Amino acid sequence: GSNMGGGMNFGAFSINPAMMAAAQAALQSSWGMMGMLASQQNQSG
Amino acid sequence: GSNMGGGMNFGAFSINPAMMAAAQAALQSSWGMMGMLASQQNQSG
Amino acid sequence: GSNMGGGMNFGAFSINPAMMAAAQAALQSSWGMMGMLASQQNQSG
Amino acid sequence: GSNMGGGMNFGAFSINPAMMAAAQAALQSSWGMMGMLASQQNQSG
Amino acid sequence: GSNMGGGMNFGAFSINPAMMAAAQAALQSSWGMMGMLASQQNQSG
Amino acid sequence: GSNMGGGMNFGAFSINPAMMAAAQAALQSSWGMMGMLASQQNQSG
Amino acid sequence: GSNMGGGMNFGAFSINPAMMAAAQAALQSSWGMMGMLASQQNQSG
Amino acid sequence: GSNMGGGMNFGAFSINPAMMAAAQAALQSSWGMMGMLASQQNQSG
Amino acid sequence: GSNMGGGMNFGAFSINPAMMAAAQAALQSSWGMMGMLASQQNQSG
Amino acid sequence: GSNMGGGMNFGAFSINPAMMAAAQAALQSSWGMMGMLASQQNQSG
Amino acid sequence: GSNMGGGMNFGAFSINPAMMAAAQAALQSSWGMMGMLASQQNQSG
Amino acid sequence: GSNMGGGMNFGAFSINPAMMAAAQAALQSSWGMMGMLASQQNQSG
Amino acid sequence: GSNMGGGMNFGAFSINPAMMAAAQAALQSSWGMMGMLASQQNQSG
Amino acid sequence: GSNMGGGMNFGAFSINPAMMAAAQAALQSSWGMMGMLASQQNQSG
Amino acid sequence: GSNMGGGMNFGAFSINPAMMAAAQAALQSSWGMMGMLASQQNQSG
Amino acid sequence: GSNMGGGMNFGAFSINPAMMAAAQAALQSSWGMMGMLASQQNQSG
Amino acid sequence: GSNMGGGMNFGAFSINPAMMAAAQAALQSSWGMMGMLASQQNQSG
Amino acid sequence: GSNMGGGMNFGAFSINPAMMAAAQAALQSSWGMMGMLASQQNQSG
Repeated sequence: GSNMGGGMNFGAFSINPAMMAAAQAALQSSWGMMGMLASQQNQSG
Repeated sequence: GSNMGGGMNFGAFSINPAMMAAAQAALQSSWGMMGMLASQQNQSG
Repeated sequence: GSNMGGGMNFGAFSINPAMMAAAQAALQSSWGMMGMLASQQNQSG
Repeated sequence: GSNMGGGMNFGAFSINPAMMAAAQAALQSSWGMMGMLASQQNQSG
Repeated sequence: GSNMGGGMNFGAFSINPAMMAAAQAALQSSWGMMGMLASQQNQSG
Repeated sequence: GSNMGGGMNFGAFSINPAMMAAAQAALQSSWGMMGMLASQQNQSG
Repeated sequence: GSNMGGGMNFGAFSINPAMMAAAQAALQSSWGMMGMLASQQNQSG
Repeated sequence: GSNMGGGMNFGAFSINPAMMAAAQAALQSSWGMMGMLASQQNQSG
Repeated sequence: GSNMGGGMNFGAFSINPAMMAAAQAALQSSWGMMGMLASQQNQSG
Repeated sequence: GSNMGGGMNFGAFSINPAMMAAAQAALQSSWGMMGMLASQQNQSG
Repeated sequence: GSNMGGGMNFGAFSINPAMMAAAQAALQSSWGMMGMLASQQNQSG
Repeated sequence: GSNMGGGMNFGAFSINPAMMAAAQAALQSSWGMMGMLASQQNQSG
Repeated sequence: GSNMGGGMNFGAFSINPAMMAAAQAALQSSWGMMGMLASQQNQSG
Repeated sequence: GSNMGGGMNFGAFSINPAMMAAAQAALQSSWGMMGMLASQQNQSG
Repeated sequence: GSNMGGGMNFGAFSINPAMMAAAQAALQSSWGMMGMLASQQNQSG
Repeated sequence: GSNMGGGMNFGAFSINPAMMAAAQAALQSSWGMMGMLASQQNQSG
Repeated sequence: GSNMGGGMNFGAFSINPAMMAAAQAALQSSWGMMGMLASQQNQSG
Repeated sequence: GSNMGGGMNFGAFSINPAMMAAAQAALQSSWGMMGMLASQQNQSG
C-alpha cells in the first residue's frame, strides 16, 4: 500500500510529451495535475 | 491499496501530448486535472 | 482498492492531445477535469 | 473498488482531442468535467 | 508500503519529454504535478 | 517501507528528457513535481 | 456592537459534533455556514 | 466594539468536536464557516 | 475595540478537539473558519 | 484597542487539542482559521 | 494598543496540544492560523 | 503600545505542547501561526 | 482590433468614484464588472 | 492589435478614485473588474 | 501588437487615486483588476 | 511587438497615487492588477 | 520586440506615488501588479 | 530585442516616490511588481 502527501501548485506547468508506441503489448497514458494508473500486462511466451 | 493526498492547482497547465499507437494490444488515454485508469492486458502466446 | 484526495483547479487547463490507434485491440479515451476508466483487454494467442 | 475525492473547477478547460481508430476491436470516448467508462474487450485467438 | 511527504510548487515547471517505445512489451506514461503508476509486466520465455 | 520528507519548490524547473526504448521488455515514465512508480518486470529464460 | 467581515467558502466542510448536556441550566446549538445566538442565562443562588 | 476582517476558504475543513457538559450552568455551541455567540451567565452565590 | 486583518485559507484544516466540562459555571464552543464569542460569567461568592 | 495584520494560509493545519476542564468557573473554546473571544470571569470570594 | 504585522504561512502546521485545567478559576483556548482572546479574571479573597 | 514586524513562514511547524494547570487562578492558551492574548488576573489576599 | 482574456471575480469590489466634469466637450462613464465604451470627440478650432 | 491574458481575482478590491475634469476637451471613465475604452479626441487649432 | 501573460490576484488591492485634470485636452481613467484604453489625442497648433 | 510573462499576486497591494495634471495636452490613468494603455499625443507647433 | 519573464509576488507592496504634471505635453500613469503603456508624444517646434 | 529573466518576490516592497514634472515635454509613470513602458518623444527645434 503506497502513501503520498498532498501538494498545491499555483505555477504554470507546460508539459509537451509526444508519443508513438508499437510493440507486441503497448499502453500510452498522459495526464496533468493528478492521476493513478495500475497496468499489469502479462504476455506468456 | 494506493493512498494519495489532495492538491489544488490555480496555475495554467498546458499539456500538448500527441499519440499514435499500433501494437498487437494498444490502449491510449489522455486526461487533465484528475483521473484513475486500471488497464490489465494479458495476451497469451 | 485505490484511494485519491480531492483537488480544486481555478486555472486554465489547455490539453491538445491528438490520437490515431490501429492495433489488434485498440481503445482511446480523452477527458478533462475528472474521470475513471477500467479497461481489461485479454487477447488469447 | 476505486475511491476518488471531489473537485471544483472554475477555470476554462479547452480540450482539443482529435481521433481516428481502426483495429480488430476499437472503442473511442471523449468527455468534459466528469465521466466513468468500464470497457472490457476480450478477443479470443 | 512506501511513504512520501507533501510538497507545494509555485514555480513554472516546463517538461518536454518526447517518446517512441517499440519492444516485445512496452508501456509509456507522462504526467505533471502528481501521479502514481504500478505496472508489473511478466513475460515468460 | 521507504520514508521521504516533504519539500516545497518555488523555482522554475525545466526538464527536457527525450527517450526511445526498444528491448524485449521496455517501460518509459516521465513526471514533474511528484510521482511514485513501482514496476517489477520478471522475464523467464 | 460586534463587527464581522463577509466570507465565501467553496470547500467541503464536514463537522461531526456529538453532544450530551445535563446541568442545572443547559443550552445546545449546532449550525453550518452562518448563525447568530445570544443566550444570557442568569441563575440566582 | 470588536472589528474583524473578511476571509474566503476554498479548502476542506474537517472539524470533529465531541462534547459532554454537566455543571451548575452549562452552554454548548458548535458551528462551521461563520457564527457570532454572546452568552453572559451570572450565577449569584 | 479590537481590530483584526482579513485572511484567506485554501488549505485543508483538520481540527479534532474533544471536550468534557463540569464546573460550577461551564461554557463550551467549537468553530471552523470564522467566529466571535463574548462570554462574561460573574459568579458571586 | 488591539491591532493585527491580515494573513493567508494555503497550508494544511492539523490541530488535535483534547480538553477536560472542571473548576469553580470553567470556559472552553476551540477554533480554526480565525476567531475573537472576550471572556471576563469575576468570582468574588 | 498593541500593533502586529501581517504574515502568510503556506507550510503544514501540526499542533497537538492536549489540556486538563481544574482551578478555582479556569479558562482553556486552542486555535489555528489567527485569533484574539482578552480574558481578565479577578477573584477577590 | 507594542510594535511587531510581519513574517511569512513556508516551513512545516510541528508544535506538541501538552498542558495540565490546577491553581487558585489558571488560564491555558495554545495557538499556531498568529494570535494576541491579553489576560490580567488580580487575586486579592 | 484589441484582444482581452476572460476573468472571474468572487471578491467584494467597492468602487466609490465621484465626478464633476465641465469642459467645452465632456463625457462621464462609470461601470462595474464589465463594459466597452468607444467615444471619439473631434472639436474643430 | 493588443493581446492580454485572462485573470481571476477572489480578493476585495477597494478603489476610491474621485475626479473633477474641466478642459477644452474632457473625458472621465471609472470601472471595476473589466473594461475596454477607445477614446480618440482630435482638437484642431 | 502587444502581448501580455495572464495573472490571478487573491489579495486585497486598495487603490486610492484622486484626480483633477484641466488642460487644452484632458482625459481621466481609473480601473481595478483589468482594462485596455487606447487614447490618441492630436491637437494641431 | 512587446512580450510579457504571467504573474500571480496573493499579497495586499495598497497604491495611493493622487494626481493633478494641467498642460496644453494632459492624460491621467490609474489602475490595479492589470492594464494596457496606448496613448500617442502629437501636438504640432 | 521586448521579452520579459513571469513573476509571482505574495508580499505586501505599498506604493505611495503622488504626482502633479504641468508641461506643453503631459502624461501621468500609475499602476500596481502589471501594466503595459506605449506613449509616443511628438511636439513639432 | 531585450531579454529578461523571471523573478518571484515574497518580501514587502514599500516604494514612496513623489513627483512634479513641468517641461516643454513631460511624462510621469509609477508602477509596482511588473510593467513595460516605451515612450519616444521627439521635439523638433
